[PDB]
Amino acid sequence: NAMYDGLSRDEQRLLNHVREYGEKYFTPASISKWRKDQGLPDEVVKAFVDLDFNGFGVIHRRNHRTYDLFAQVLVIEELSRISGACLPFQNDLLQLQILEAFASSAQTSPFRTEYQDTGRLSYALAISEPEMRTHVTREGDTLVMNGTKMFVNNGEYAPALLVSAYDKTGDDPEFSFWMVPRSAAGIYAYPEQKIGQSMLPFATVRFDNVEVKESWRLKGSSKGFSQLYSLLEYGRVFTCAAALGEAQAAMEDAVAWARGREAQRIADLQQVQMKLTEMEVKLTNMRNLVYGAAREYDRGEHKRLSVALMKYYVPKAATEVASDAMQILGGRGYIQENRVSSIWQDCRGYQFADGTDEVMVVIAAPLILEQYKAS
Amino acid sequence: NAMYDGLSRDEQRLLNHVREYGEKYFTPASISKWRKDQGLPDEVVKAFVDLDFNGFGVIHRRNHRTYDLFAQVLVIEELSRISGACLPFQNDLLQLQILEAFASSAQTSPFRTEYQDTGRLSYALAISEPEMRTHVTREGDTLVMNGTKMFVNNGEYAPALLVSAYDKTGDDPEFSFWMVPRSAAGIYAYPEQKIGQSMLPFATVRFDNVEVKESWRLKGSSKGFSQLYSLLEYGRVFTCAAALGEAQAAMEDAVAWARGREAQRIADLQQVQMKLTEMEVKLTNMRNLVYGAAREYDRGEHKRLSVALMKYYVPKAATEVASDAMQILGGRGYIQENRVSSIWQDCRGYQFADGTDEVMVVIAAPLILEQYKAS
Amino acid sequence: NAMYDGLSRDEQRLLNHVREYGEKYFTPASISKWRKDQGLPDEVVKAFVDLDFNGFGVIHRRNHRTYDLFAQVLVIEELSRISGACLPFQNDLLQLQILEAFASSAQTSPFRTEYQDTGRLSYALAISEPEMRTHVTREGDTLVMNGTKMFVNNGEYAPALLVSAYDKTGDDPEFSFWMVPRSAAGIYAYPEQKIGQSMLPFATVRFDNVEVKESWRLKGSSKGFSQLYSLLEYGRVFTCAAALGEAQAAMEDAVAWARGREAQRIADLQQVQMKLTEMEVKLTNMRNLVYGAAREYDRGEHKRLSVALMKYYVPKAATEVASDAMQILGGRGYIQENRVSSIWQDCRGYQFADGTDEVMVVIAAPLILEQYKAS
Amino acid sequence: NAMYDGLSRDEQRLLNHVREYGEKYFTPASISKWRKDQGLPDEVVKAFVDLDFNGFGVIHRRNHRTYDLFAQVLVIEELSRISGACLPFQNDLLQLQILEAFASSAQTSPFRTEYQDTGRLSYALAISEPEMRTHVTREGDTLVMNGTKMFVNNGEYAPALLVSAYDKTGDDPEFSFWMVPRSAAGIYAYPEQKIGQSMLPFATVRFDNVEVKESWRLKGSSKGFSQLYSLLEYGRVFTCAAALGEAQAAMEDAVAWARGREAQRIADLQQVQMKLTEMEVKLTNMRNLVYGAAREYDRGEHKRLSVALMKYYVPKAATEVASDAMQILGGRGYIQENRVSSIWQDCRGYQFADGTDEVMVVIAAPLILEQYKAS
Repeated sequence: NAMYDGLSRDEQRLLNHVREYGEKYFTPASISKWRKDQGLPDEVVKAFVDLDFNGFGVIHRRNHRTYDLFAQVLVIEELSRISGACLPFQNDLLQLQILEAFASSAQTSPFRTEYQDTGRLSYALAISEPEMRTHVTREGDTLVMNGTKMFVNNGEYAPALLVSAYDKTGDDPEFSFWMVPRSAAGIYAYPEQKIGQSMLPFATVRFDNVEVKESWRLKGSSKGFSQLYSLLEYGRVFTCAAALGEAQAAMEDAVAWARGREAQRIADLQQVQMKLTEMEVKLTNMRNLVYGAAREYDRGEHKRLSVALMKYYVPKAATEVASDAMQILGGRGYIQENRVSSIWQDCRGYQFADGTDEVMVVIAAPLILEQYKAS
Repeated sequence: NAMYDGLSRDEQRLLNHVREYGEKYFTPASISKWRKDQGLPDEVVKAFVDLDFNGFGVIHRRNHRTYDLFAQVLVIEELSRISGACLPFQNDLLQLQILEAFASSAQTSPFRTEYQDTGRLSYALAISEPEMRTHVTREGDTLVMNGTKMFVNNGEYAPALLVSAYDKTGDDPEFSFWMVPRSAAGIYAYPEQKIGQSMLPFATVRFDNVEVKESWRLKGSSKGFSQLYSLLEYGRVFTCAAALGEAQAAMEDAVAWARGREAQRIADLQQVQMKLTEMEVKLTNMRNLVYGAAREYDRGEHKRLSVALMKYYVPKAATEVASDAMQILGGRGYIQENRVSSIWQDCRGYQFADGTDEVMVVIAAPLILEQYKAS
Repeated sequence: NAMYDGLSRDEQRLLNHVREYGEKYFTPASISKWRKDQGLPDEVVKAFVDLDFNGFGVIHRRNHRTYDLFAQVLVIEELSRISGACLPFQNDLLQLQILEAFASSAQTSPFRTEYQDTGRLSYALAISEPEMRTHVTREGDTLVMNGTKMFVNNGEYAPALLVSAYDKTGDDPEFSFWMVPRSAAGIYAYPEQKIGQSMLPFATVRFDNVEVKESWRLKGSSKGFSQLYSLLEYGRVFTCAAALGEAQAAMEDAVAWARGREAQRIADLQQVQMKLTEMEVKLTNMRNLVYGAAREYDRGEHKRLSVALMKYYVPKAATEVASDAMQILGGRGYIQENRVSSIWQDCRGYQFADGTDEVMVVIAAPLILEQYKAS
Repeated sequence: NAMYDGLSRDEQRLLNHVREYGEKYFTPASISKWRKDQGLPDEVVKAFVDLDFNGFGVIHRRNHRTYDLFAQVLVIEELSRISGACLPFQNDLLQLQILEAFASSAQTSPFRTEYQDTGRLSYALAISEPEMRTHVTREGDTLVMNGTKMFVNNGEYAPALLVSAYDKTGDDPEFSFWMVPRSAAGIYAYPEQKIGQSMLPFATVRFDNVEVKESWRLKGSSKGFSQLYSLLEYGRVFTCAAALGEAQAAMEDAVAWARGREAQRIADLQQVQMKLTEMEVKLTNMRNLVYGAAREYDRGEHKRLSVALMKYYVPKAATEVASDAMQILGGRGYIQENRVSSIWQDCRGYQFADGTDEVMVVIAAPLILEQYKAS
């Protein structure tokens, strides 16, 4: 049990602020167009970073150490709920966090400032590889980068690429980040159209002998895959909060259809009653896992296993809820116009984002063994 | 068990003929374009009705009484397998059959001839209603039709609409079919874009006081909903054969990826091994249900329950196979380019076509009671 | 997320006290014998009510109004975990609570005192009917009871039966409770041996014209089905806490087998890894639902829907975990000796106790509609 | 589709003969007692081998080469259906077949004769090992056997043990079978009580330096694990036919309860209607897989994959049907008296017998790869 009652006043006010923003901009007509444009207007994105977050650290580190993850989760779940869509916000929050972790204050200052002044980021994160094999090597007097990055959000048009690479230019192979201008010769972007999550266009980006300057390398407090890997767990919480939100939007449509429509009403049908309770059980479980993992961080008691179990369960559960919602709306609602069919497609995509189910099993099983040995 | 071995030589030759046709036309490049055009070229459709069906009654009644349903199923399953797509063929076969049942030979002769000469039908079937309330009534010296038909395949552009209606023009409400020219005033078509099955574009069609002539009414051997309802069961067999075929195509891609790719090979992974066996079990079951229901008809021993159990199981099973195939292909393959993601969308649509799962439960449970009382 | 860290110190000490008691008495050898005797020894039951509950209201109302339900849940989950069995404790707690609700202090005082002095209750609750039709009627100068009660825990040997009945002895049919001595003529008990939950033997009890005295009727603050129905929701929380505990015991055996045994170790098997994570996800969800529903009560913010969703999910989830544990232990462990096979049987029984899944759907769907209208 | 219509007259007559035998002996009262005695009376077992099998090779090789497997399947499915129990017959049929394969005619003649004259076998098959490590070695002038066999049907009391072992007495480790008298010193049997399948009592048998004579070694046409492994696939078909039969018995009780009882009738309940159709779909699939695998053998076109897919699907499906039947019968029927709860327990056991689900995945995945490469 974790619903409105049970949040603090401060947390509830945050929701109020986010809900007033979402309702204002995320109309069905607006969202339909923005899905088509694969992106949000300057005004909408700027209004998001201008939001009154009620003192929570949502786009800044309130406590000067970490963000407030539960707060971030409430923001993402609510915007995903109102919009019924995959929004760019969670991807910005993670990219911001990752940049801060690996680069000096002087290096990140320009980018943070741009984000606060426009609500957009001038760089795109490029980490995943097809199968890590992206290298930087010295030829003579030059540093040259070779590799291929996959699933690069906004890879096609981003002004710059924040690229993870093995640096080999040292005497006798280490983890490294490079902020590479998209204008450097040898960078090729190949847009990948996915069946869902239209507003988060990705690309495959190939680096073919790209000259990189030393000043481009991130010189930060954090180092190594270890640090990156921790940061990507936040990405899983974000993704699950989005899945929960969208799933919740599908459930609202199902319920509204069920009471409204008649076939006496469709909601007095045993089949529909069970589907409804089945869906509310899944939503309850999703929310409990997402909120629990998030509140652990904020206590300073994060466990890897919580995040792994959450990621294993929620996107698949979200997809099943959205699918059940389609079944309740009947033949219409397999129509592209209906947001439930977009939601269903979005949620299916969450089963690939930020590590698959199969990867969560590999991460979780030793932690489970460890947990039962330890008790 | 029902695979190649186990078919007669005649049945196997039929497959050979269909497979040679499919391979010839249904290239990935061709299918991609035809998905985009929402329809097949004249040459391809004409080549289908020109096919050597090895003496089976596929587009004609070989035995002069019925079509050869198992043969039709092999044709539809194979074309769906090769194409990885929802093809128009099964919808033509049913529309042809339904026309013959309800109209005189003189009435159907022009339409059959056009189909044999071009591979296309000049009419579209309009039966489903939103919730039957489509009426024909007399005003004075005129017959006037009012109603709304839903999910009308090619409703938007078809030259004529074969419409099911309550005729009230008799003295003291009966089932009736009307072949209405699309040019009759008061006909409004509203295209419905679905998330899958692009080549089978549907429309909502409203009839607003449309003047219908007496010569348009179908005067046939068959009469009443009873007859129509029987015919629509064939439509369920067709739809399930399509689901099986497409599902089978998804499985082939999964297997080819699994052996080819490596992550040593991806097919030596316990997770993938189980998914594979799980998928082959579902395909085995689907095929057994579809082939069994079809062979029952051809024996003259059709049972309603067979068709209901088949329709309950297969589209959902097909969707799960296609989804498992996506999961095996990984992140790519949630990409629109990959046919597995279209297949997944197609198969989800089969859960609405020709009666839902929930409708099959309502049909099947009394037949089950009857079956266990009877033994 | 709700595990040891996250409980207060007070809650943790309670667990320590309960765990020291459980470990002391509930040995495999002891439990095996007690399963066989279908009951616990006087010493064990007395030690339970003598337990230091760390000031929580577990067998008494600390706050003078209600019990402390979350505390009760921790007690029941832990004893079920250590024992791997269905224990009588939760059934006593509910029977105690129900007695207090419907009877005067003078009426309940003897029974409470006996329970505190011996750890046993001298009465058995008789409410469920086969399908409410148990009546009390006046003949002449007598009051006569007729009806049949089902699933009466310890119905066969309990000294007295607390019976729910329609009283018709008033002038112009109302809810009523009667504390009937088992020695009253016309009471017939029929023991029902179940496949699981051996220590909670039930009976069908028929009342055939039993003379009941007026002094036997419960004269309490609480009245009507409404009040009874609320009390039975506590019974659902108790039952789910037991299911969670037993399921948790099955998981521990699975994990211990997996690491210990080898087939290199059985836990490095992809199949086992996934089963393990799947099980830990279900346990996480169960615990979240049970703890959440319990903490709601203690806040004074109980919602019927929480208890309905919990009861819908947990016993079936518990059965699946226990079954997965059996599959991991292999062929042995379908052996009666192995506690995992008893646990599996116990948990299957929880799907009938305190209202079925199907009854939870009927309860939950209107509350869900209400919840989404209200927001 | 594979039901009564669809069998030949000969096959149908066989069923009639088996059904008349089953109905005659397998009364609920008789079965209840025989479950308690863990075995069938001499009269019942003798009547089985005296059955008129209508010329099929059920306990003999009609064609002089193989048994008639489909016929055997009909016999086992029908007896399991009528009895609602796990019967010894299928275990005898396999043991008979295995003996014939590995031993000379002179060696098997006494055992076949005893079986035909009494309906019982004087030996018990001992093959499975805990983890193959059972050896025969020479000490000086003696041959000595050491090993431990698991899950030995009737291991505790069988007059003789047919034991699989590595023979090392040759100069420079080979597969071998030994018919060992239970009276040989050093044989220890440990009865294992399982939660289901009472009539098929198993034991762990330890061989501690047992002197074996050379005349005890089976000298047969068939040799090696390869041959044994093929024979054990028949055991999987038998086990699945038993699972199907018992599952079918559970379904009949569910249906009879549903129409008979009322809660207007319980069968007009949407929840029950769906459970019913879900169950009949699973039974349809089970029967199709079992009958298909069996008919393949009889055609001489056995594929390993058919048997693997069948074994993967059917016992788990059978358990789900039996469980759904329990849920429909309600609270009673978790009672030991009700045969549905025994059936449920039996079917759960089939998930371990003759190779687990997890073992079928390992067997099936390469055959699937092979199958899709081959086409």
